[PDB]
Amino acid sequence: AAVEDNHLLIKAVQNEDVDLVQQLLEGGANVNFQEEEGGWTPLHNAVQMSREDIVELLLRHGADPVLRKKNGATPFLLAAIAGSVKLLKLFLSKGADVNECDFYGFTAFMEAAVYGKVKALKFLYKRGANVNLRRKTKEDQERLRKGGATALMDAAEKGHVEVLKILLDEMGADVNACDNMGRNALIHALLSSDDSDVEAITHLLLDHGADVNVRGERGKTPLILAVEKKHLGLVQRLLEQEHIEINDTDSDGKTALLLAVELKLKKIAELLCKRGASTDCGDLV
Ligand SMILES: Nc1ncnc2c1ncn2[C@@H]1O[C@H](COP(=O)(O)O[C@@H]2[C@H](O)[C@@H](COP(=O)(O)O[C@@H]3[C@H](O)[C@@H](COP(=O)(O)O)O[C@H]3n3cnc4c(N)ncnc43)O[C@H]2n2cnc3c(N)ncnc32)[C@@H](O)[C@H]1O
Repeated sequence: AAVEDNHLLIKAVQNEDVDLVQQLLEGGANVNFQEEEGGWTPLHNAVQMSREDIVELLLRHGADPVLRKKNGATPFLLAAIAGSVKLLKLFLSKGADVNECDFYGFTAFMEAAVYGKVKALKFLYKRGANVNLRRKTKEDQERLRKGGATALMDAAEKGHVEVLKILLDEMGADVNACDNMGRNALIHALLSSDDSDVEAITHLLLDHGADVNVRGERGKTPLILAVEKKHLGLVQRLLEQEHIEINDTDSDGKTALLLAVELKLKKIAELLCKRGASTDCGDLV
């Protein structure tokens, strides 16, 4: 009976039924009940839905403002995902630390970057967020070379151009930080799954001196990734960089040129061939 009312409390929050939430709480429901799959509380749900009135109701009934769910996220971190400056401010007044993180290393600032929440990003910055923190994760994950990413890498990966610009021009983000795998923001940008913003992002990173001689998982370089995405403009800008190594091979033994030929990218292939050792570059495809 007690357990079903606790589940009803969570659903009432999710359905934004204030009167029912009040009734269940006054009836003795556990304001800090955690559901079994993810450890979510009433308060986590209220923050996720950006409902400041429900948040305040739960806090007045004794909700623990810093109680974490199973991934280690606090209400404060969920407020960053929601982009709610008012809730970020509230949890900072109740014991949150601006640089706190979940169990995979995500801070509020990183989450604002991931979710493109510019107002929250700016608020957090002015509250002392460390812009260049690298994700500290679980020992088992760190041993698999996971972890170490920054908010800039998240902005690059998710294609949030305005966030990226703010990070680089206003907040002192380090363009050439690398995660535990050796990937920088440039690699993460070229790995992204949305073809919408990759060109703009890559150009911005290169403007700020992003290092082109870096490797992702299976030996992939920025140049190889750009060839795989068939983007002539990006290959052109990458080749304008001074220290770029055109002859690097990925784990399959392929260079950018060999891949360009296989994908039948005539202009890219000729460009790459001309930069290399070969004398016969116009007739490859
Ligand atoms: N109201 C509710 N809303 C949502 N889910 C709910 C709700 N009520 C109950 N549930 C139940 O809870 C379960 C767990 O959901 P959770 O969000 O609490 O925990 C997720 C996962 O379990 C847990 C571990 O996931 P994973 O093993 O796939 O691990 C992901 C990745 O491999 C790892 C490291 O990332 P990286 O450093 O390599 O980039 O962190 C996770 N991750 C990726 N992006 C993240 C992000 N932006 N923020 C935080 N974590 C992120 O992380 C949460 N998570 C995953 N992707 C996320 C993302 N994009 N944004 C925010 N959180 C994310 C859910 O499965 C669900 O059944």
